[PDB]
Amino acid sequence: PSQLLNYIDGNFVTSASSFANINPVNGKLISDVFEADAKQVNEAVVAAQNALKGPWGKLSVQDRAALIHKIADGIQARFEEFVAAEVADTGRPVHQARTLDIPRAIANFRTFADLAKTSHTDLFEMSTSDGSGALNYTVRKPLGVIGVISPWALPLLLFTWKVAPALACGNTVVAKPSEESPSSATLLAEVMHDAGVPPGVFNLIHGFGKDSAGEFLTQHPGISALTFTGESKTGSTIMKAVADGVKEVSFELGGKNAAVVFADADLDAAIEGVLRSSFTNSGQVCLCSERVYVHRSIFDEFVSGLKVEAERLVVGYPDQDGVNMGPLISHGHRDKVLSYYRLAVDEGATVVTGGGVPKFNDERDQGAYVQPTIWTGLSDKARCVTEEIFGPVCHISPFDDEDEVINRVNDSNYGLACAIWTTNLSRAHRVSRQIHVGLVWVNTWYLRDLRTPFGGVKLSGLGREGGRFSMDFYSDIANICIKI
Amino acid sequence: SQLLNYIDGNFVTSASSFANINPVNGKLISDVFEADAKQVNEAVVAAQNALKGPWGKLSVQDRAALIHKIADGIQARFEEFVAAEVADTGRPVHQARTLDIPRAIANFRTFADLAKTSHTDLFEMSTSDGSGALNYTVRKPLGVIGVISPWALPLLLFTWKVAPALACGNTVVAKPSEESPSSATLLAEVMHDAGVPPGVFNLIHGFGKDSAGEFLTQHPGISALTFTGESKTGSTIMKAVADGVKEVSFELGGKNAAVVFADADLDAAIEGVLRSSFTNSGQVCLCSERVYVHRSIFDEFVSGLKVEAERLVVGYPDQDGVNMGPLISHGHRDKVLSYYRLAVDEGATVVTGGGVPKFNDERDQGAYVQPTIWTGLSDKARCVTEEIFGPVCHISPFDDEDEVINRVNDSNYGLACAIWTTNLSRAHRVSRQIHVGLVWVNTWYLRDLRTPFGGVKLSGLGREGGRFSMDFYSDIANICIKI
Amino acid sequence: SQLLNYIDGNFVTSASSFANINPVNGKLISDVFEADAKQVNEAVVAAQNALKGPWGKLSVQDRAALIHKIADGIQARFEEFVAAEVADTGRPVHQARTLDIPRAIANFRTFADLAKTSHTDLFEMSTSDGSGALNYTVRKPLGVIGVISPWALPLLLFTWKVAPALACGNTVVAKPSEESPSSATLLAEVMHDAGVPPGVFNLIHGFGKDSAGEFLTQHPGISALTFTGESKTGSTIMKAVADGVKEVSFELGGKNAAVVFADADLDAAIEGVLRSSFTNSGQVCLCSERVYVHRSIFDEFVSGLKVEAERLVVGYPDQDGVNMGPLISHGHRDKVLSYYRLAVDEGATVVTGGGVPKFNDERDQGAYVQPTIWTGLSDKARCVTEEIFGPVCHISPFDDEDEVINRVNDSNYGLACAIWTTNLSRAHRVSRQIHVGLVWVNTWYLRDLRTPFGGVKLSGLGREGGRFSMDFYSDIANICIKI
Amino acid sequence: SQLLNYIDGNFVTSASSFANINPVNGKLISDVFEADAKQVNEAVVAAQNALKGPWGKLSVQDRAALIHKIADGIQARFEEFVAAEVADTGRPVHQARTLDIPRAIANFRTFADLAKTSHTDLFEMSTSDGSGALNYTVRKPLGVIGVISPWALPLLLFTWKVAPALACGNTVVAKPSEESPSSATLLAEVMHDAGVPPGVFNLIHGFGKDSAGEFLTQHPGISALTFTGESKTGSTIMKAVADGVKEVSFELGGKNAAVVFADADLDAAIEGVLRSSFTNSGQVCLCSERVYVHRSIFDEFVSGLKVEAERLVVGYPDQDGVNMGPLISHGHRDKVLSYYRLAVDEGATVVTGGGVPKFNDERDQGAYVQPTIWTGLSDKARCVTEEIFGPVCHISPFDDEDEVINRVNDSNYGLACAIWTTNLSRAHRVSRQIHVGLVWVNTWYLRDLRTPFGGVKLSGLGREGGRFSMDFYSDIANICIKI
Ligand SMILES: NC(=O)c1ccc[n+]([C@@H]2O[C@H](COP(=O)([O-])OP(=O)(O)OC[C@H]3O[C@@H](n4cnc5c(N)ncnc54)[C@H](O)[C@@H]3O)[C@@H](O)[C@H]2O)c1
Ligand SMILES: NC(=O)c1ccc[n+]([C@@H]2O[C@H](COP(=O)([O-])OP(=O)(O)OC[C@H]3O[C@@H](n4cnc5c(N)ncnc54)[C@H](O)[C@@H]3O)[C@@H](O)[C@H]2O)c1
Ligand SMILES: O=C/C=C/C=C(\O)C(=O)O
Ligand SMILES: O=C/C=C/C=C(\O)C(=O)O
Ligand code: NA
Ligand code: NA
Ligand code: NA
Ligand code: NA
Repeated sequence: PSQLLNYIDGNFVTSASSFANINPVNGKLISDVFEADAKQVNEAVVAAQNALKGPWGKLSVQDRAALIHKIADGIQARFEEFVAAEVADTGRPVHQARTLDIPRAIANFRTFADLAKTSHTDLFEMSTSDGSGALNYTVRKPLGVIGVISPWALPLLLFTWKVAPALACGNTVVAKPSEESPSSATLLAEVMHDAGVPPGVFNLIHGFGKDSAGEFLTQHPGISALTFTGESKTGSTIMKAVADGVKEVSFELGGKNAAVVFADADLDAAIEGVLRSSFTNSGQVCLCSERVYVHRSIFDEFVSGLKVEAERLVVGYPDQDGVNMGPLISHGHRDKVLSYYRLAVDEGATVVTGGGVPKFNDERDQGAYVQPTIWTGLSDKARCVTEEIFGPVCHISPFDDEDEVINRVNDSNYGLACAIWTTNLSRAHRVSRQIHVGLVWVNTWYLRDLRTPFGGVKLSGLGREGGRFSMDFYSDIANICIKI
Repeated sequence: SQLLNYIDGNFVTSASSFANINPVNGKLISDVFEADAKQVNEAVVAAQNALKGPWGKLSVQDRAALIHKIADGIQARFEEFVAAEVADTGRPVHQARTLDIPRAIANFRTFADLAKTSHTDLFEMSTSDGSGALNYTVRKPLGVIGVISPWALPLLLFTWKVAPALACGNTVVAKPSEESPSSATLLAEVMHDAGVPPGVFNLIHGFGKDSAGEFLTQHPGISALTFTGESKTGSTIMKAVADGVKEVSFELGGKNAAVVFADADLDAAIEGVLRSSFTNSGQVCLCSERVYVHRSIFDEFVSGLKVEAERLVVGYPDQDGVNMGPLISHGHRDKVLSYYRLAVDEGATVVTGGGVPKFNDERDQGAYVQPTIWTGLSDKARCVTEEIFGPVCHISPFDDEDEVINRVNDSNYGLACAIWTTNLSRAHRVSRQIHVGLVWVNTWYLRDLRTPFGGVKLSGLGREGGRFSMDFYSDIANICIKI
Repeated sequence: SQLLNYIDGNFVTSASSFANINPVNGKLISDVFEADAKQVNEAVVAAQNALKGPWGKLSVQDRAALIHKIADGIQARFEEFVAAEVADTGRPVHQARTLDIPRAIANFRTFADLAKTSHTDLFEMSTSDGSGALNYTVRKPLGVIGVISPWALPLLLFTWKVAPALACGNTVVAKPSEESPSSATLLAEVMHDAGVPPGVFNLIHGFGKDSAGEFLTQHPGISALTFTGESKTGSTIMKAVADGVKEVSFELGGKNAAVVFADADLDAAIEGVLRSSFTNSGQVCLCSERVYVHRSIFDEFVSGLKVEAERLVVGYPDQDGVNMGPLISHGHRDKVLSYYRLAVDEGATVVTGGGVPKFNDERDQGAYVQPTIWTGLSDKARCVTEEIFGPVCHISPFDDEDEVINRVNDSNYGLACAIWTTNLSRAHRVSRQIHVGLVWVNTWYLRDLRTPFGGVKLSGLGREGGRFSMDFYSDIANICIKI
Repeated sequence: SQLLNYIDGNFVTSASSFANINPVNGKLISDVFEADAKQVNEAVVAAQNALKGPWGKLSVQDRAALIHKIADGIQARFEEFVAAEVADTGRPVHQARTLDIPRAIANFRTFADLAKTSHTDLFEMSTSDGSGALNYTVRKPLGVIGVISPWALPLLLFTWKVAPALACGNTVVAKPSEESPSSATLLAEVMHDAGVPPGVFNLIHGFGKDSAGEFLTQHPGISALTFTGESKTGSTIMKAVADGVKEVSFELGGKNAAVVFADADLDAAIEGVLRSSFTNSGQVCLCSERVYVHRSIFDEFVSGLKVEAERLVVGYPDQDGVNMGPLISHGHRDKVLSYYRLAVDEGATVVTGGGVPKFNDERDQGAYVQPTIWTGLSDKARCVTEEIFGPVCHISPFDDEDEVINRVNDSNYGLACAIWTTNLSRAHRVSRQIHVGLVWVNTWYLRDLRTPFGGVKLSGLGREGGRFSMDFYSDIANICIKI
C-alpha cells in the first residue's frame, strides 16, 4: 500500500530493509516503513550538526518563529490528512484525532514559536573590590542537535511536543517516532520540506529501539541532548546510554496514577471524570488513572455508576456513530494487557465489568481490541494495583480518611499525575499540595495549559518541560560576566 | 584527631578508618571513619524520616532563619574552619580567609534569602464550558539529596550543594572527598549546635567505588544526586542512579581557555592569567590550562607572565607572602608530574617550572610542584586537551578572531573561558560564541551566586545557582483547578 | 514630651509647635515642632546631597546590611516603640506588640532581602547588519522620595513606604500624621544610632494644607510622592506634583464589603467579620463597613455578631482583656458620631452600639465610641456608601451570587473585599469578579509583603509590595548596546 | 477626503469640522469632524457597555487572534496606510514604509503575543494555625482606556497605546492629533472590517482644550489616560484626571544629548548623530538636540557633520533619495524658526542651515526648514535647554568623562541619550550614570518592543513596553485564599 520514507538532509530516502505498519482495528497492512540503519542515523546527525552552521543558524529569533508558524499552517492546511494518518496507525476515534491529537500538534508549534518571540533572560549587577562593579547577563543559545524519541500513545502530539520547542530554541533535530505509529511524523516531514525548512534542520529516522534506529541515535556522540517519553525502564536504559557523553536528558515515563473521589465531590461529574481519566485513548495515556480511591460513604454508588457508564461506552470503528473507544495499539500490547487481566483474577479481584476481549463477529476480531475493565477487592500491594498496565482499566478501592488516602496515593514507585474530585475549597488546595506527583488536576483531568511545567517524580520522570522549562531545557544557558 | 560520621543526630565511628594526610609535610592529621553500606542506609533512612518530623513542619521563614543560624555558627568558629581547611589541603591561609570560608557562609545566607523571597507562577486559561481554569505551580522539597563533593575547594563546594538543598526544605546525606574531610566534619558540629533536627543533615565519610560514595549513589532512598568532580566519575554516577531515574546535577571540570586579544590591557591580562592559571595551585575546575594570545603581543605576554610566575612564593600556608601551597596529595602530584614529563615528550618548551621545588625541610615530604608554563605544542597535544588540574598553562599564538573562537571551542570540555579585550563590540560578539557555560571578560572567577553556573559537553549537566538551584533542589508541581 | 524634626543628621526644633493628645484621656503627651517651608526645603536639599555622599556609594549588599541594622535597632528598643504607638493612638498594647511593631521590623527586613535578591532583564535582538544588539535593564535609585503617612497604623504605614524607599537606594523626606508623630521620631533615633548617613532619612512634622505636608508635595526637588490616606487628599497631592510630573503611588481607603455565602463556615465568618469591622476600632482602610449575608443565615449571623460585638471590652490599652481602644482624636470622633446620627435619620435599625460608652472616669475625656452594627438601609444610603473609618458595619441580606457581586462592585471605591465560602468553584469564580485590588477568602488582612497591594477607582493609583515596590521606588533604565 | 468619528460601531459626523492640511504644499487634504462633549460621552459610555458584551466574554486566545486579524488588516492595506501617513505629515515614503507602518503592525502582533504568553504570580505563606494560605495575582482589564496621541509618529504612537490596551481586554476611546488624523481613521475601518465588536474601539477627532481631548480627560467613565506629547500638556492632563484618581502613563519628550567620546568610531558617530538629529526632520521626542564631543576630535567631528548635513536631500516624500520632508505644519515652523532666530540672538555660530530652503515650486507653500547645526552656546542658553522639535543640534566640546555625565544630566528633562564609544568599560560605566529612561550605545532609536520605555523628570511618568504595558493596561488583583 503506502510507503513511509526517512527524511535526511532535506531528502526523502528509502532504506535497505522495511517493516510493516499494521492497522490495529483489523490487523491489516497499512504501509511499509523504511528502517534507518546506523549509517543513515549517522548521516542524519552529521546533517543536523552542519545545518547549525547554515542558513538556519543565521535566522533571527523572529524569522525562526515565523517559519515555525508556517510549519503549523502547513499541518492545518492538510488537517484531514493528518487525522487520517493518526487514525490509521492507532485506531483512535476520528473525533479524538480531530479534537485532541492534531489540534495539539498545531498548538505545540504555535505556542513555542510565540514563547521564543517573547521570552527573555536575566541581568545581575554586582559590586567588586575595586569599586567599579561588574555585569552578569545570561543568554539562551541552541543546545545543538536534539535527539527525539517518542512513543505511540499520542503520536503526533508527543512528537511535536518535543520537536516544537527544539526548533523554537534554534536547535536542529533527529527524531525517531514509534515503529507502531510512523505515519503522521512522515507527513510532518513533508510539511517541513514544503515550508522551506533548510536541509538538515529536521531529520526523521524510522525504526525500533535496541539494535535499531533508536539505540543508534542515543549512542551517537554527535547529539547534545536526548528527550524521551515512554516506558520507565527504557528511560533508565537511555540514561545509561548517553552517560559517557554526559548528554542533557529529559524524561517523561508514565505512571500508576490515582484518582481520588471525596465524599463532597459532585458525584455525577466525578463518575464522568473517572470514566474519561481511565478509558480515554483506550487507557493508553501515561496520565490515565489506573487506581481510584473513593470515600466509603459513596463507594457503592460510585462503582455502580461507573459500571453503567463504562458499559455504555461504544467500542468500535474510529468513524463509527457514537464511538468512544478504539483498539489497543497492537496485538503485542494486547498480549501484555490481557496478561494483567488474567493476573487480576489470580490476585483475587472482583471483575466489576470487562475483563476480556469484545466479540465483534467481523474483521475487528482480527484487530487488537479489549474491554474497558473495572476491578475491586485488591490490596494496595497487588501487582495489578502497582504496575503500569497502560490499558483501559482501573481498580477502585474505598477510603475513610483524608490523610489515609494521601498516603495511599503516594505509596507508589511512580509519581506522574493525580486527579482529585471535591467541591471543598480548602480540601482542593490542602490535598493537592500533598500529592507527590508532577501534575494534579482538581475536578477535571488532562486539561492542558502548554505554559505550565509538565513532568513527573520518582520513576515517572526527570526534568520538566512546558513553557519556560522547555525554553531552558532546549537551550544552552550561558552566563557572561563583564568586569567594568 | 578523629573524624566521625554524623548520622541521625549522632557522631558515630565505623569498623574501618583511613588516614587524613597533610600535603604540606606528609604528616598524619586525622583518622577518618569510613561509613559502610549499613551506615549509608542508616543515613538515608534517617533523612527520609526527618522529612516527616519537625524539619518538615517549619515555615519557609523559620527554615531560612535556622539556615542563617548555621551561617552564624560557621562565622563564630571562623578560624577553626580556616585551620581545618588549610590542614587538609595546604591552601594559603589568606586564601582560606578570603575565599573558602567566607563563601561557605555566603552560600548559606544567599540561599536562605533566595528561599524567603522566591515565588512561583499562576496561569489562567479558558475552557469549553466558559468557566475557565487556573494552573498554579509550587516548589516543594525534592526529598533526600545525595551530595558528593571534591577536594578542590572543600567547604565552598560542599556548602554550595548543602545550602540550597536545605533552603529548599530537603534533607541531606553528604559525602565529602576522602582527601578533605575536616571542614565538613566541623560543619556537622555547627549543624548539631544550631539545633538542626536529627536526620536533616547526615555526613558520611569514605571513598568512591566499593565505599560510601558508591553506596550513596546506589541507594533507592535518595531523590537526587548532585556532584562536582571528574567527568568520568559523573558518567559513572549517572549510570548508577539511572535505574531509579534520580534527578542529577553535575559540574565536571574542563580544559578552559583564556584569550588575550591585541587590544587587551596587557598588564591586567598578565595578572589575570597568572590568577586564572595558578590560583589554589591550579586546582580549580575553572582554571585556564590553555591560553591564546594574539601574535602581536605573544612574546611580551609570555615574558611578562614568566616573570610574575617566578615571583610566586611556594611554601607554608602561613609563610610570609606565600602564593602557592602544595597539591592536594602525593597521588595527585604523581598525575601532575606525569603530565610535566609528557609535555616534554610532546616537544614543549618549558618557559618556567616543570619540576618540584627543593625546600630542605619537612616540605620535601609534602606534595609540592612548581608553577609551570609551556609553549610550542599543537592544539591536538594531550597536554593541551586533557585536564591536568595542576598549576600549569600552555600558551599559543593566534591571528584571527574567528580562528581563536574555533580553537577555544575545539574541545570535548566546555566549562569556562576568560577573554581579555578593551573593545566593546568584540567583548559581546566573542563572548556569545564561546561554547561554555561561563564566560568572564577582563576578569576571572568573579562570582554572583544568583547566576546560572555549569558547563556544556563533558563539563556538565544542568545549572545551579540562584533560581536554577531553587528549581533543581525542588519538586516543581503544577496544580490545575477547574472552576 | 518634645518631638523634634530630624534633618541632615540632626534633631532640630521649629518656630511653631502643636499638641500631641492622648485619645484615651484627652491629656497632652508632647509638643511637636512643626516644620516650615524653609525646613522642608532644607530636608529635601539634604536628601538630594546625600545621594552624592557615602550612601550613594554603598553596594546593594552593604545597603541591605544597614537596613537590617535599622530593623535590629527597632527590635532592641521594641517596648519603647510599643509605648510610643500606644500613647499616640490608644491602640491595645497587645495589638501594638503583635501587629504594629513587628510589621515595622518585617517591612525593613523584607525589602532589604528583596533588594539583595532582585535582578533585571536581558533582551537580545537581531539587526539589519547581522551583528545584533543587547538591551538590558537596571534599577537605580529614583532620587528623593517624599513620604506622607496617616494615623491609622502609624509605624506600620510609615515604614511600609520608608523601607522600600531606602532599600532601593533613595533618600527620604517623610511626614507622619500630626496625630501620630511619636514612633516616627523614635525611628529617626534608630536611624541615627545605626549610622545612616546624614540626609538619607529626614523626618519633618506638621499638618497637611498650609504646612509640612503641602510644602513637601510642592517641592521641585523630590522625585516621587507616595501617600496613604483620604481619597480627596490623594487628588489634591496629584494636582500638586503635576507641574513636576512626579511619580506617584496612592492608597486611598474605601468602602469595603464582606460577603458571607450560605455555604460559609458560619462561626468562622462571624469571628472574621468581627475582626474585619472592629480591628483598630474600625480605623483601617481595609475594614468592612458593608456586609452582605445570604438570607438563609442572615438572622443567625446578625445575632451571633451582635453577641460577639457586645463581648468586646472597650477601654485602656493595658486593661485586662481589652479588645478596642478609642478613636484617634476628638475630631475624628465628631465625624464618626455624625455618621451614627445620619444612620438613624436614614432609617437604620441599630442592632448594637450607636453612641459613646459611659466609663465614669478619665476615658470620658477621651475619644471612645461603641462598636456599632446597623441593618435596614438601602444600598444607596450615605452610611452605606461613604467611608466612615469607625468601628461600624451595615449588614444586608442577599439571595443570588450575581446580585451580590454587582452590589459589592456598585461603589466609587475599590480597595478590598473579604468573601466567606467553603465552595471551591465559588471562591475562585467570585473572587475574580470583584472590582478591588485585594480579595481575601475565609480570612481578612492576611499579608504577604511580596504581593501587589493597592486599589482601583477612588481607592488608589499604582501597586506597592514585592516587585511593585522595587519598580516604583526605582528608576528603570533600558541600556541598548549595538554590537 | 472626509474623516469621521467612529463611535459604537458606526462612523459619524459632527456639528463642527476642521481642515487637514498637507505640509509639503499647504493644500487641503480632508475635512475632519470634531467630536463634541456629547459625542465623547457617547464613546465612553459605548466603551463601558462593550466591556459587558461579546468582547468581555472572549478568551485571551480568541482576543489575541482578533488582534492579529487587525494587524493582518493593516498589512492588507499597507500602501493605503503609507499614503495616509505621508499625506498628513510629509514624512519620506521610505520612512513610512520601513518604520511607521511596519511598527504599527508589529505593535499589534507583539502585544497580542505577550497577552498569549504572559502569566502572573503565586506566593505561598504560613499562618498561625499551620494550614497556610496562598496568594495569587491575576491581570484583568483596567476598563476604558483613554488614549491621546501626537503627530510625531502618528500611527506608530497611536497603536503603541491602542494595541496593549486591547491586548489586555480593555475598551478604548482614542483621540489622535488634529494634525495627523488619517491613519487612525483608516485603522477604525480595519477594526470594523475585522469584526471588532461595537464600542470596543472608539475614535474621536478634535483638539485639546475645549475640545475632544480635554472632554476625554474630564470624563469620569474612563479608567486611565495614556498620553504622549508635550510636557506641559502631561501636567495639565495629570491635573484633569486627579479628581477621579485615574491611572496615568506619560511620555513627554525632552532635550536629549548625544555624546561622542574620543575613542568613538568617528565616521559611525557622524552618521549616527546625523540620524539622531535629523530623522523625521528632527520631529521625534528621542532626537538629539544637544551634542557633546571630546575636545580632541571636536573640530573634525563638526566639519564632518556639516558636510553630511549639507548632503541631506530635503524635498518631496517620494523624491529620489529624499532624507527630510517638511515640518508638520506652518504653525510648528513658526516655533522652530523662532528658535533659529533666538539661537543667533544668544550668540550661536550657525555651522549650517538656520533658514528655509528655496525650491521655486509648490514646496514653497509648504512648511520646510533646513537642517541646522549650532556651536558656541552656553549650557544654560535657551536653545540648549528648551525642546525645539525641529532638525537642529548644538555641539559643544568636553574634556572629562565625569564632566560630560554631569552636563548631560543637567537638565529638567531625561528621556534618552546616545553615546558613541568603542571602549567596553566606558559603554557600561557611562550608560548607567545617565539620568534618562533610554540609553543607546553606538546606535539610536533601535527598538525592542519588550523593553521598558519612558523617561524621568519632566520627560515622563511610568514605563510602557513589554511587561510594563501588560501591568499598566491591567487591573492587578491579589487573591488570598486561607486554606
Ligand atoms: N570539577 C572539579 O572541581 C574537580 C575537583 C577535583 C578533581 N577533579 C578532577 O578529577 C581528578 C581527581 O581525582 P578524584 O578521584 O578525587 O576525583 P573524583 O571525581 O573521582 O572524586 C570526587 C568525589 O567523588 C567521589 N567518588 C569517586 N568515585 C566515585 C564513585 N564511583 N561513586 C561515587 N562517588 C565517587 C570521591 O570519593 C569524591 O568524594 C583530578 O585530577 C581532576 O582532573 C575535578
Ligand atoms: N487610607 C487610609 O489608610 C486612611 C488613613 C487615615 C484616614 N483615612 C481617611 O481620611 C480621614 C482622615 O482625615 P485625615 O486628615 O487624617 O486624612 P488625610 O488624608 O487628609 O491625611 C493624611 C496625611 O496626609 C497629610 N495631608 C493632609 N492634607 C494634605 C495636603 N493637602 N497636602 C499634603 N499632605 C496632606 C496629613 O497631614 C497626613 O499626614 C478619615 O476619616 C478616613 O476616612 C484613610
Ligand atoms: O573546582 C570547581 C569549582 C567550582 C566553583 C563553584 O561551584 C562556585 O564558585 O560556586
Ligand atoms: O515622539 C516620541 C517617540 C515615541 C516612540 C515610541 O513610543 C516607540 O518607539 O515605541
Ligand atoms: Na500501527
Ligand atoms: Na588530606
Ligand atoms: Na495623638
Ligand atoms: Na496635516
